[PDB]
Amino acid sequence: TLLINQPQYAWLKELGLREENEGVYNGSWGGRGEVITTYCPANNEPIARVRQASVADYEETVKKAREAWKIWADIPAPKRGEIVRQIGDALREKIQVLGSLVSLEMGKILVEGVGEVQEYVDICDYAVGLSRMIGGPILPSERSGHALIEQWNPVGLVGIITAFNFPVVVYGWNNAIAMICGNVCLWKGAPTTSLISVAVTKIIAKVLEDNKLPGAICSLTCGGADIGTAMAKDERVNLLSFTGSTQVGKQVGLMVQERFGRSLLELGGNNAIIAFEDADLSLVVPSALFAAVGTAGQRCTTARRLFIHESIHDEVVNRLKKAYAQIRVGNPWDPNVLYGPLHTKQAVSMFLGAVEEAKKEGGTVVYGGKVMDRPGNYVEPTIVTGLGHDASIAHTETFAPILYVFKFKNEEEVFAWNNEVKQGLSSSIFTKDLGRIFRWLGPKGSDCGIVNVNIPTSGAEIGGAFGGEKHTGGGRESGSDAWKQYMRRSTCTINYS
Amino acid sequence: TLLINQPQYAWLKELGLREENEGVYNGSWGGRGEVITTYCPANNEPIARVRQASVADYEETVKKAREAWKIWADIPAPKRGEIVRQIGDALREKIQVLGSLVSLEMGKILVEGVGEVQEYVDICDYAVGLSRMIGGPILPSERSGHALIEQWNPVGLVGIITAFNFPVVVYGWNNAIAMICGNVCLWKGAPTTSLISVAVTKIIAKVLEDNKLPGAICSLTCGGADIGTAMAKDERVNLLSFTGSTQVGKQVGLMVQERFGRSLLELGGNNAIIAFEDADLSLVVPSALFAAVGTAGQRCTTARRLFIHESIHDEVVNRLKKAYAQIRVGNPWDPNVLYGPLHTKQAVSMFLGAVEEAKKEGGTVVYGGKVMDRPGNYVEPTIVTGLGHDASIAHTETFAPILYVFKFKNEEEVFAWNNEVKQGLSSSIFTKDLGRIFRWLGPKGSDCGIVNVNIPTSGAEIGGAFGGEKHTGGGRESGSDAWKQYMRRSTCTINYS
Amino acid sequence: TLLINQPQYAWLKELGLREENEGVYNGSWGGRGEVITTYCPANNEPIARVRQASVADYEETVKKAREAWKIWADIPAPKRGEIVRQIGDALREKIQVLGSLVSLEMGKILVEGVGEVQEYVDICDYAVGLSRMIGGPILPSERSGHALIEQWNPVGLVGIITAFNFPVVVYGWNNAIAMICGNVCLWKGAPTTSLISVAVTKIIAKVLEDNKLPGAICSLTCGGADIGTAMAKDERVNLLSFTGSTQVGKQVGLMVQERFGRSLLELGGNNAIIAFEDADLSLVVPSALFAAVGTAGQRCTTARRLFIHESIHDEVVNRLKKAYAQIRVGNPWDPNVLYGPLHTKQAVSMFLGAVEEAKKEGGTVVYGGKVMDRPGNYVEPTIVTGLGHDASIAHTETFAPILYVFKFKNEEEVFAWNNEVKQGLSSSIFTKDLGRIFRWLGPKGSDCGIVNVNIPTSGAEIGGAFGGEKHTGGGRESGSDAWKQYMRRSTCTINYS
Amino acid sequence: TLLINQPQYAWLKELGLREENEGVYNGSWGGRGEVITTYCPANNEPIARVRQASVADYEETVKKAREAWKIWADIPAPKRGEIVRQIGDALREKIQVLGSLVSLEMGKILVEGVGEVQEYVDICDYAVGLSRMIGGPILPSERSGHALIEQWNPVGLVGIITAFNFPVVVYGWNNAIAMICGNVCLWKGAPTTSLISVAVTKIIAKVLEDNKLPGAICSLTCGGADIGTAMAKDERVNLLSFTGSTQVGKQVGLMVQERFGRSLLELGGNNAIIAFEDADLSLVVPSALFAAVGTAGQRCTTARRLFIHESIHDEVVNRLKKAYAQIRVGNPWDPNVLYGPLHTKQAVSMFLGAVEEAKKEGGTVVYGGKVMDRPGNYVEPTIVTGLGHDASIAHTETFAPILYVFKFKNEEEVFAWNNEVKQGLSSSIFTKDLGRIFRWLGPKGSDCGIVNVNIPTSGAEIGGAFGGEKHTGGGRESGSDAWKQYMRRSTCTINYS
Ligand SMILES: NC(=O)c1ccc[n+]([C@@H]2O[C@H](COP(=O)([O-])OP(=O)(O)OC[C@H]3O[C@@H](n4cnc5c(N)ncnc54)[C@H](O)[C@@H]3O)[C@@H](O)[C@H]2O)c1
Repeated sequence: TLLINQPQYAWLKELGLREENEGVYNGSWGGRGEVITTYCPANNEPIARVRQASVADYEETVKKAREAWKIWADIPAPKRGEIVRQIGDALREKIQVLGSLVSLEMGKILVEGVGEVQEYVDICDYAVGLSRMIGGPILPSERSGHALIEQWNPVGLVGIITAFNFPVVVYGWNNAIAMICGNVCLWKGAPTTSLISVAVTKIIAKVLEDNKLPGAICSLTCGGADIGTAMAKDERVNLLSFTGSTQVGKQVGLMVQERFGRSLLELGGNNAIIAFEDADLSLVVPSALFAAVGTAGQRCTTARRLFIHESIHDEVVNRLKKAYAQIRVGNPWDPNVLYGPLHTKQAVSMFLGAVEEAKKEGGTVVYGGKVMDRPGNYVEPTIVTGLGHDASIAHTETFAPILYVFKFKNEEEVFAWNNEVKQGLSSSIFTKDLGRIFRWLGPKGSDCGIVNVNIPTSGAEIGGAFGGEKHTGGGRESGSDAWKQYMRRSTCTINYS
Repeated sequence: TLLINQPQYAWLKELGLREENEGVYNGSWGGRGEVITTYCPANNEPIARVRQASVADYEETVKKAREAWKIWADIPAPKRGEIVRQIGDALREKIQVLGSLVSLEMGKILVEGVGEVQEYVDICDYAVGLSRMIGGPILPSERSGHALIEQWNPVGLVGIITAFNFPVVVYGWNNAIAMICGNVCLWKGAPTTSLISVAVTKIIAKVLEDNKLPGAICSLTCGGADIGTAMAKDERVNLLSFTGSTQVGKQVGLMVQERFGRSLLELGGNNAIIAFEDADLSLVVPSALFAAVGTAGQRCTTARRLFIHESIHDEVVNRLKKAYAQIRVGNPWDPNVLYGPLHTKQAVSMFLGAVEEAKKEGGTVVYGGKVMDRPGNYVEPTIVTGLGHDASIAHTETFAPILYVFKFKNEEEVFAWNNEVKQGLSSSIFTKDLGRIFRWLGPKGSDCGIVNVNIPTSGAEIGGAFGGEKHTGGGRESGSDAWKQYMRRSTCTINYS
Repeated sequence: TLLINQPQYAWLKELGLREENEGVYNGSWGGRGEVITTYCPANNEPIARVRQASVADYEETVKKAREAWKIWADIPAPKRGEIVRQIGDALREKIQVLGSLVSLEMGKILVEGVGEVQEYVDICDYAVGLSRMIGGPILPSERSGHALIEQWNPVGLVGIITAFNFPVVVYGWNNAIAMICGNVCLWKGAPTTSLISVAVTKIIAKVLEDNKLPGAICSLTCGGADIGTAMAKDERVNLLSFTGSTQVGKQVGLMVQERFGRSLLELGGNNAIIAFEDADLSLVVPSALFAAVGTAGQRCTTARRLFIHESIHDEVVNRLKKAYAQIRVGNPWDPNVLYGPLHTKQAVSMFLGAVEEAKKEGGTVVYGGKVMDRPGNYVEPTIVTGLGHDASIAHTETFAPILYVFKFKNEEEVFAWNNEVKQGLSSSIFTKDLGRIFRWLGPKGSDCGIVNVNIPTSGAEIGGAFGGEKHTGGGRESGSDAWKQYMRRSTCTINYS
Repeated sequence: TLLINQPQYAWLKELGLREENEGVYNGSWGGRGEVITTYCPANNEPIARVRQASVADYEETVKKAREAWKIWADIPAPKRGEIVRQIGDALREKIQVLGSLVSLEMGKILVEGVGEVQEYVDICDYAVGLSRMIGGPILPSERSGHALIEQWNPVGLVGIITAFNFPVVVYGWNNAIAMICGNVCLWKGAPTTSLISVAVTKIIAKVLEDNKLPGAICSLTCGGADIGTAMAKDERVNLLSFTGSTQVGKQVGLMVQERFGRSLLELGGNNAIIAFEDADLSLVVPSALFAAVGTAGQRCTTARRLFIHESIHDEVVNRLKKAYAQIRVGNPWDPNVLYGPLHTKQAVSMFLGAVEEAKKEGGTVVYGGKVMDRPGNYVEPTIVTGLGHDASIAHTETFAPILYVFKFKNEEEVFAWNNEVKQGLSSSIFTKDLGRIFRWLGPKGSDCGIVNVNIPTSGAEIGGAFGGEKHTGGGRESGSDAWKQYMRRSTCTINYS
């Protein structure tokens, strides 16, 4: 009854997956911890099994990663970029089947599963050039006969903990950047996307082995909170990149700070869209729909609060309701499907509780609010009106497709309301007003790390640094000078007189 | 009795100091907390009194600073730079008497007291140009009809906690950079340099008020651990820059992380000089003497470990012994005095404690080791041979002029020994070997934030970022792109189609 | 009968000016060339005399500057910045009399003459910080054991030729940046502003002399076409910064290219303002007025073409005609005066010639067009309608207050009409359309070096690079990385293995 | 009789070459000009024929490229990078045969022909990442309610004239960077490498066609000085990149300056290696041989002057003699060979004449100096000792493998001797002395664009900017911010208040 044993799913074997797969890689494949089965969220069928990491697997892997660092750190950065280039090519050759696996194990629709692999490919190609660019300025010393140089060196071992909802590209951003910066990596992915983690690691392992490099440069220890906690407490993990819930990330941040390590935290969001009276409503409505219900509301940048000018509130809500009723629901790998299941049954339960709480706090469900009666974890995408902007349920991140809608009148109050929550990830305003747009970007505007105009809260590109502020944790991934978080700066003065 | 009442110290009134001074400034001067008297370490006599902040003083000050931020953040950065330029000129007009105060209340010699004020003046003049430069790239979006912009905005209120040993310039680095970046500032200095804090704040307050700006832009709340703990726990303090001991800084870092705030930590040092067999000994001997005995060994960057190759160990120790005997001792504020008192009677006792522990662990005092028979807190600068490099007292940071001396044979082991301590602030090698120098600067070299060649561990310049790694806390101040720590990055996409 | 011998002009002596002045400075003062008298354009009265450079004067000065370079280039950049900071302060002390001199000898109103000196002060204060910043990256080499470093060094002697209309700040921009970059300078100002050149040089020489530096670091050789032609052919002049007409600038550019020198060319402008139908007309009209009529239309950035959407063409022209009639005319130094004289008698003849050609080519003069019947070189600011956008006089840069007004219908045509002239200095559109503004900034938009929105074609700030494209010459001054034009880049690889 | 018609050279057909080839590409292939036959310099046998561009072909092509630009400049830069990425891949697929063609038609050995194609592949992969990074800063305005933005836009059409000795990578450098910067390209290669130019253009044309882009984005017009002069005078060519002789480059620069165009000049070199008394001779000897004899002494960066300290002069010369003797001669496309022919018969006359002038000048041929007695253009690599550094034949660039050896004693004189020639391309010292190295990199050191330490004058990597000073022309290609030469800067002020 395992999906991998059905001919309909024989393509899983093109990723080198079988019934039971080793979930530890450090040059060798292993796994002496508990064997986990992962399940397809569209039908609750089991796919295949992964042998997770014991404590002894973890300990051996960290040691092998740190020995491998001695070799890797001596490789010139541009030659490390060539390795990353070859990783991108190897992902390229498996983009369709790996994208299908993302749809199957995680449950986002196919164009997004494939899109996620493509973005990993693209960050690899970007990192190739960046590997010839990382560094600091040589500055003029104020003293005769002295040179003044800013040097950047790898931090060493970069632990990477990733979440279920982007099970390929978050790791990929961290991996590609950490690698060209001279670090080795230890990945612990979400347990419910273990096959995805294993499949990606197989692809990278083959590149490293073909180049006669130690496999531990990109190590894998599949596991749950125990492995993640060990990494947070582990002084040999020089940088811990964590993507997950604010609640867990706060504890990881504390554990890393207690040992004077470095952390990079990419936590929850409670992202607002604001539609002013002059907004192009044929941009607002489809943008709100996609930002709120894309990936069944399970992006960290998912729109969860919609503020509408009172003059257009009713019209936007009515047009949003009609658009919701037209959303094509089905298996995430099927053509024309735009909306798949929630990732787990626990997520369905949390969705139901939020909807209940929203009614108890005085909200009105104007669309959805129910669990769909069908196989898998499907819930109706939901719209709630009538709550105050400071309703407790609206200040909570519920990782489900629920959109809280609010009226406003003036710019100043609704900029404050965007900013009042604890999260600080993404934000967008819809307006044509030149002044309002620059005030939004300015010091009295949005306090988030992603600040958008006439486009949804999701959809960032790799060219810029990605991450948020306040309880979103402050880390940055991908573009701009985000690479500096993966290295250590030294200020070096050479007296040559 | 109080030195400020004696005729020979009448120059203190040029700084606006009186017998009892208000230690809270927020646009108004006050202080309803505990009155503290600061003492002169050269003669153990009381100088004058400061009324410190009560809890209600702190609360009112924070609220006034955040109201002032609404005005200050709307001033264009180049116009903020103009205020910082005038702060620089106002320090210029007081440099001699302010430096004399640093020498009097803190105990460092006059050229370093004046030097501290000069460096605050220089960072102000630097910040003026920087104020027309801070910002991020406009990047090419992958999507037509979209702009992609990296914006930087002030974080808000920047709390600044400083230490006794650099009572002017540390605050000055943080103040000048935070100011041009659009932040307001709240200062809590060391209680034993309270007069210095008040005198500096008097100079800044006049500039602000003369420019019709609210004085809370640069607030002062003199106090000890309780005010410092309130700042680290206060959600209204968006960035806390802390300079101090590792033990206190670790608790400050954890408190700030608990609330998802930002911290900038500049902690202790255990700085090493390494002298290879090919070193120029006429550079080594004076550099080691200045780095070890300067400020009576009370710099963060003070050299406390001296590694000498076997072949030259005895000669260097002998030349250092002869050099130590030549130091001219006296009152620190007198020109041409080169060695002053330790900061407190406690520090004298801890000097004796460390010397005793060094002898217990097998070391030999080859010079000094005793208190000097004179008024004040004067001790002999001390040299200790024969310890093992991992001797417990050597891995400790003792804020005293004690130089632990070790032998070595090969490069690889002595690089490791540099790196084996918990601190990671400054480091220097003395060598002519081209390959050895770049290896020292490389991924297998010094793990410190300051990596120097043929000059001492101390005396860095503002053009570079100043700070350390590991238990030194990771923060950076002053130069390079250190301004980015005082601001929040946003990645901004404008769909204009 | 010279103004400098009249009591009401005794303030000229505060600049060190006498009845006859030396116009060569190379550490010593002199001048054996022809004596020139400069005249106040407000009354055609002679001010005072300046002895210009002979050929021997030029030869001696170039040789002393190149000797001074050997000292100057050895001075660390931040120390060079400290000199420039002192130049800034010395200008501050003389801002009122120096600005009055700009008004007296050149003819612009007092607020702009003072404002020109303030801008030189500001670029000095900017340069101070820049002097701790110039340099290039240290890059990761692809080869193990290699360092790859981009170095920047001074070019040597920077010759600076400047125009009459900005007789202070153009020199100041070049001087402050060239100086911090380790170059020595040689200035040949416009002959009709010789007294301004002497007075600026007196202020700088006293600073150099007070710092015990060779005065030839900032040398002066007053003269006309012969000295400037000599600098353009002089292989000893490593970079020639030329600010002036396109016709002369083209011959300078060729002479420099002939000898494989470097040139920085800041040439003519034919700047357009475009006002779209949705523009705030309460911004358009006063912006158009100040852009076309400011400095009697003698700025390189003066608006000489005004494109107005046909829907609003009549109303905008009517309001502009009414605003031109409310302009206060008088002596440039007198209060509330906004419009002064043209610079020379020839410029008045140029103005009348251009008006007749405009009417010959089918234009209608709807305001002004005549000389003013009063002493000095006063002409009426002039508005001409009815020319086709491609009239020859409309593509010519007449340095007089003439505004050619055109209608338009669509964005693509008017953008083309902006770009169709041979100049490419400044441009401005007035609109609220978010898409239009960013198309105006993009690859199908303005082709000029200064591309403005909702402010006139003038008023640039020092933080950006200032220059033009096409026949404007391509040079850049002041901000961004313009300093690179004053230095030479080297790509340096150190094999340390 | 044509090599392409002999079955042994059938592999030429894998590049799409035939007996007679079209030398014009603009989306279609043609050529109405004179038909040239190119010859293999290893045997002087004809390879194949190319129909060059008539004047009318040139006009048609320019008009098509400028129409293609309106499409290309609208494509977002990252998507332009994706095209360049695919160009790199398509070159990858043909690296062996294309490298073999470079050996056959130009005459360098196989590893360098392959390596030249590999370098083009590498610059493409670099440009992919760069295409997401180009741009300028958003700066803080001094005026409230204003944004200040630096914009970069393509210049339009980039004309590229290249030389025979690097017939692939020089074009590649200019093409990859011009393309991501939004320009279209028109290429005129050296007549004697017409087949290489056609073969490269076939590879790129396929990629443009497969992506449904106009092929005129990468236009080709094969021709001689007539076509090159037309490009130099054509106002439709916004940037002319010229690599070639100093004599021709000087005329090109003047023609472009005449029309206020942009030029990027990469001209001749007279590169020196300086070996100091402390140098590692195990490094000096093979580095001198490689730098002097690589590509038969036909690189712009070829070492042509070798200064040796008196102490080690004879030993280094004697060691070079033995090294030169191990140099293996043969057909350069055979993987055995280390030394191929000169490019032309005229080149051999140059070799002979120079060897004769050197002998008449008082130098001794201690090795080589004669024509090899075999088919092709083979000359013995040559070492000349005894001349004085200012001898006329040593200051002229002869494009043949002649190495002039000179003695010296002091650092100051020999730095001067390095800088005394007209060319300013590459330079190298061999030494272990720390101060001498940084002095060499400083304002009193080497005046060249490339300044190397303990490596040859040749073999730069793509990470840095490539180019020289003085009569080398001042252009820069490939790395750092050289991309700015392919774009136009605008400083943009937006008043949104
Ligand atoms: N890295 C640097 O830039 C730098 C510079 C100077 C000094 N230092 C280090 O500073 C130390 C100087 O000794 P010190 O006694 O002044 O340090 P300290 O930790 O005792 O006190 C420094 C500051 O922290 C305050 N403070 C004390 N307890 C606090 C608490 N619980 N919560 C918040 N604030 C508290 C103090 O009142 C004081 O202002 C040395 O260890 C030195 O190496 C580092």
